[PDB]
Amino acid sequence: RDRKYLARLKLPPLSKCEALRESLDLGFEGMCLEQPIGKRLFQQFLRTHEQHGPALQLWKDIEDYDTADDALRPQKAQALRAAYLEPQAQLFCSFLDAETVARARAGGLFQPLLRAVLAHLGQAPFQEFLDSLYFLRFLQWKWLEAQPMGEDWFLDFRVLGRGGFGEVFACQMKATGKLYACKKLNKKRLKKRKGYQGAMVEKKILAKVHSRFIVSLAYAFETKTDLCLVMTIMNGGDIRYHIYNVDEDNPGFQEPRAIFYTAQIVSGLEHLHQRNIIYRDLKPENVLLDDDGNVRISDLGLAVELKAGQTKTKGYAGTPGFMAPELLLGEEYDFSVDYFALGVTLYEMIAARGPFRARGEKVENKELKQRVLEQAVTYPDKFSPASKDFCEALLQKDPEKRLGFRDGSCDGLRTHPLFRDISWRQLEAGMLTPPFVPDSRSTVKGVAFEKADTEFFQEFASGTCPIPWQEEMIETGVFGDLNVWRP
Amino acid sequence: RDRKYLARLKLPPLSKCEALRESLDLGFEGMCLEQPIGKRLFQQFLRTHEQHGPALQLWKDIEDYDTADDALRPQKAQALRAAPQAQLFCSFLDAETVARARAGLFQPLLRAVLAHLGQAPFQEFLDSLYFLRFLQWKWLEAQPMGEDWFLDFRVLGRGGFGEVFACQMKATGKLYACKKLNKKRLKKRKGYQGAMVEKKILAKVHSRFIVSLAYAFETKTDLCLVMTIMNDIRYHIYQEPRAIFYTAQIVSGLEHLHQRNIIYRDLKPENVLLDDDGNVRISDLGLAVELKAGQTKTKGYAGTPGFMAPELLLGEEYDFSVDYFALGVTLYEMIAARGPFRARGEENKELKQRVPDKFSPASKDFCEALLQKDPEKRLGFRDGSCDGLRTHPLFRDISWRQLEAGMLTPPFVPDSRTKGVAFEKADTEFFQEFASGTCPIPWQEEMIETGVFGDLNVWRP
Ligand SMILES: Nc1ncnc2c1ncn2[C@@H]1O[C@H](COP(=O)(O)OP(=O)(O)O)[C@@H](O)[C@H]1O
Ligand SMILES: Nc1ncnc2c1ncn2[C@@H]1O[C@H](COP(=O)(O)OP(=O)(O)O)[C@@H](O)[C@H]1O
Ligand SMILES: [Br-]
Ligand SMILES: [Br-]
Ligand SMILES: [Br-]
Ligand SMILES: [Br-]
Ligand SMILES: [Br-]
Ligand SMILES: [Mg+2]
Ligand SMILES: [Mg+2]
Ligand SMILES: [Mg+2]
Ligand SMILES: [Mg+2]
Repeated sequence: RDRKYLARLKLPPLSKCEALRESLDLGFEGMCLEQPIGKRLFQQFLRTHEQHGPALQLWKDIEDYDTADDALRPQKAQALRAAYLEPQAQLFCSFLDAETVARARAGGLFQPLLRAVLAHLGQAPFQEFLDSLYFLRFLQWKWLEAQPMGEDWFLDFRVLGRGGFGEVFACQMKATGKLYACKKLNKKRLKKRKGYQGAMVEKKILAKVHSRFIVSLAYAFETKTDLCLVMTIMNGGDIRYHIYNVDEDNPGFQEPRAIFYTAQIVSGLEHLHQRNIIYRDLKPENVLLDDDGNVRISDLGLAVELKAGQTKTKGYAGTPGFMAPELLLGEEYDFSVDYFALGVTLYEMIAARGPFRARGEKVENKELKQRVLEQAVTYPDKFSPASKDFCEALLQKDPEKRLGFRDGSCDGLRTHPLFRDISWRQLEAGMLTPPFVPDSRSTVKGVAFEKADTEFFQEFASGTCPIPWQEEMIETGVFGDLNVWRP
Repeated sequence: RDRKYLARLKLPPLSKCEALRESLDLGFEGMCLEQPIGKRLFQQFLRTHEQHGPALQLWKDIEDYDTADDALRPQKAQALRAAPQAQLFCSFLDAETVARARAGLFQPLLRAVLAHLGQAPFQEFLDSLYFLRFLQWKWLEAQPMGEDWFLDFRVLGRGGFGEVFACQMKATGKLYACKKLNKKRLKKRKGYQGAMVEKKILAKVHSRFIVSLAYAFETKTDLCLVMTIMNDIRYHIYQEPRAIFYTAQIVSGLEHLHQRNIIYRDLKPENVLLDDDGNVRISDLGLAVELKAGQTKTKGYAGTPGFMAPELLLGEEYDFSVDYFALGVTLYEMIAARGPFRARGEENKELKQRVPDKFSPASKDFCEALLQKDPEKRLGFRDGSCDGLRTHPLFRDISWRQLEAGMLTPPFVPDSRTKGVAFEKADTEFFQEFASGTCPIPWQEEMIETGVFGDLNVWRP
């Protein structure tokens, strides 16, 4: 917490909030439920006013119930049925409508109630909250957020890795002291290699999606030399390395780890596939690992957001030996190309070598294509009968008979027997402990800048992003330090 | 704290404060310095912002210094002088005034601390959540709190037009005196002009030696006044340090009245009440008179027999000097258990003509000063103060500073185990203009006192 940069984070007077009150889109779903500080302040309100008292505590205890470890769950539910649902009880929710109330005296979830309760809280109490000091403080924070936080605010302190157009650094947000990854894209070297359309898609995606299994874009700015991206740091390296450079002699992961890492990659893929995006570049080496032992997918630079009401899209692009046959041919394909790759990853994780390819036989794109479009998958004796069946499903060629995304979900994939020792609820939660925690050991000249480029660079350098900023603020405990009334 | 009436005390939404923002007069001197919750919220702001950090603590430690017991005082001052290039050094202080502190009273430093705080930091504060909360409170205050909110629980005494009750503010549970004036019995006895002057005065002045008007409303039968309860010097007669102490307060109360151009006119033991702590406050202002804007002296015959000064008894241009004369009669009657001019158990024209070894040489000389006839050679109010009275030798074992404060031990704590009338618009119109309602400062006190301000001024439990 560097004193000078920390002292910059200071709430503004109320007159500097006019503009936001209008300019801000924020209504309920976004403000009080989606945004960390908004949820915080909205609940601080609900807390301090007695009428909402029960609705808040019912709202909280449902959340706690959903992230409750299996062996507690049914106990907590009993206690919750008592505190908030029992007729003529102390914190009895009266606003709940008979039908919905008596429904929650049956069950293995409390999902109607969260809808029923937030439907309420968003209606009137939200309006009471809008006409309150808390709301005004909420703006105060939305302002502080909107202030400029560029390359000044980030101390680059280590090299996490080399990328295409520049080094990915590890860095600390000078003010709050939170460690981020800083992916730096050289301005000239982008232009020269005609990579705008990529670099941008990545910025647009990472900042658009928020999920624990994708890297999260926190900040995005330019320098006079590079376009930087600040994103959830991933010290743990990447799945490729952690096959071939952990126990070099005894290669690859054991089945529970391979499954667990797939589990997250699947959940991350789903999130992308629910928002009509094709990852297109799935492979171990772009599936990063955090300090805690969990994974997140990365390098969206060759992703593609399918268009508003678009079933499938064309385009040739990807990694050799990970590209699905229907793509390799060059036809109308959809999400099913990613799941194909997923299987190659789950194969290579366990086997320490690609499915179709041997180790040390690097070859032609037309040769490997034939090896994809026409070859049967051989599975060694390291596999279990569950894993073999899973991979086969993902590694088929025909996308109308390949396991993947169906009817808004992957639940058809999740039921597959391979996922026995898995609590999907907790996986999406964060509770589930990972099995393995890590511990690891100029240019040419020609392209000068024009007006037409810089307008992109600024449209790239969006700035600080709402939710991940608000997290950092609460995370680092600067929100506490600042959201104070009577010391 | 009656749950139903306590639950009425609830801060309003910010939309119900627009009106007050304009309708309220409140600027700095009044808001942040004079009003309890305003002072509170203004300080909470100063506290939560780092830049003002020192100025708030200097501002607090000066206050604490002024109310500091003699034997600590100079120690605290040294510590305060400590707290150039220092940790919480006030930089905004101007070199000249900065020196003063060393070259010794920190009265003019406070006057330059507040000069600052009221300038810019106040403007920062007006553009803050704390100011908005301040209005929230000013609104709750302005809501109607009539005869509903007061449980009458005992009779403190009988008055002219009705019984003075002891009562509790149902919501916060604070004990008040409830002086009830019967509407018909006022009118019939032509007492409006009086009853009103009293309401106007008690609510106008705020001092620890005068009763304080908290609320004032009407019922369908009476005009009520809620005021600082006082569970009287007359009864408590029928020693010199006590007589002096009681006078000391009565003088300080009289000064406050005399600095605001008012003559009490009805000074006598029996209307100088005593609180549970053992301190006194003057009372029954009904025959007072606020001298007019740029008015030296006023006429009028009114007062209590054997307490009225000669220059008044004649009927001439008189001023505050009539009160001080009475003061002396009170100090005489206190020590002697009998009036000065009059014996025990013995006409207005006779007493007018008329207008021991228990005394000390200091008391005798004080009384004689107050009990002289000629008001141009009588001890009293001079050039904006009574300091000429305060220096008189009778006030030896007296720390005036602490007397005004509240610190000084009272030399005696009491015992805690002791038809034919019709109304018109012209009347009702008065009764409403009498029934003003709840009063800013004393209300805001009650709220902090009873700790409902804490319970309500909450942010994150
Ligand atoms: N958020 C991150 N945390 C830790 N390391 C990262 C992060 N992002 C990238 N890296 C490292 O830097 C390398 C290059 O990043 P990448 O985005 O894959 O470059 P490119 O977009 O040119 O493919 C990766 O192989 C990885 O090891
Ligand atoms: N605040 C109080 N607390 C307790 N008793 C009081 C209080 N105020 C007045 N009393 C008692 O009630 C009596 C009537 O009030 P007072 O002002 O004397 O009536 P009037 O206005 O007719 O002179 C007083 O003499 C005193 O004994
Ligand atoms: Br509020
Ligand atoms: Br580190
Ligand atoms: Br392969
Ligand atoms: Br504020
Ligand atoms: Br607080
Ligand atoms: Mg890469
Ligand atoms: Mg890339
Ligand atoms: Mg009386
Ligand atoms: Mg009277």
